[PDB]
Amino acid sequence: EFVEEFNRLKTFANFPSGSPVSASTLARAGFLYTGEGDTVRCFSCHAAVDRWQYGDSAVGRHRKVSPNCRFINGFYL
Amino acid sequence: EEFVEEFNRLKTFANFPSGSPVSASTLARAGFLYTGEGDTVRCFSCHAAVDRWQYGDSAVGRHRKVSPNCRFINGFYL
Ligand SMILES: O=C(Nc1cccc(C(=O)Nc2ccc(S(=O)(=O)O)c3cc(S(=O)(=O)O)cc(S(=O)(=O)O)c23)c1)Nc1cccc(C(=O)Nc2ccc(S(=O)(=O)O)c3cc(S(=O)(=O)O)cc(S(=O)(=O)O)c23)c1
Ligand SMILES: [Zn+2]
Ligand SMILES: [Zn+2]
Repeated sequence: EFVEEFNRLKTFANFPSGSPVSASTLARAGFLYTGEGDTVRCFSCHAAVDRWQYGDSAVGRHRKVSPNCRFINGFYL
Repeated sequence: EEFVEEFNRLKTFANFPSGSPVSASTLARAGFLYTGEGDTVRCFSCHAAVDRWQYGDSAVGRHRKVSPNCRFINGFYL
């Protein structure tokens, strides 16, 4: 369902174009856009991450908050 | 586990940045433990990791945003 990158990238309507991390990178890192600020939420682990700066790795920050996430550990590949 | 008591979460805040916009007691009261890196904290219940704290932040408000279904935040611990 949200296993498809493309469907996750559909949730990034109205995501801020100002953000230093693109919607594309985020969706590839397993995230959906919450529709509030730059807060994104993983479709698998349901954990969220916010406050993106220049140079963040979306995958890195995702591993940091949920090192045991199925997405991040390659369950869906 | 043992981190249900606020005082036990407060004990994990050794070496927390003195300059933090949000104090250790505010964070421990919001359910958080200090991971020992930067200003990164982690809820004992829902495992949400939060960092980059700024003036204006509510520790509980940010907690709820990242994990609206967190057991701790919804009073599951009496
Ligand atoms: O836990 C969560 N998430 C979580 C938790 C609580 C609430 C919410 C929440 O708010 N949910 C929702 C919000 C919004 C929406 S939405 O707005 O609707 O879109 C939701 C929609 C739906 S729906 O399905 O689409 O309807 C469903 C949910 S929901 O999640 O179902 O409710 C939603 C989310 N994820 C997770 C998953 C997998 C692995 C890990 C992981 O890595 N854990 C760990 C990390 C680090 C450490 S560390 O301390 O060692 O570093 C860990 C230590 C230990 S320890 O050694 O045992 O102490 C144990 C773990 S453990 O967890 O691995 O056991 C650790 C974490
Ligand atoms: Zn995840
Ligand atoms: Zn929590």
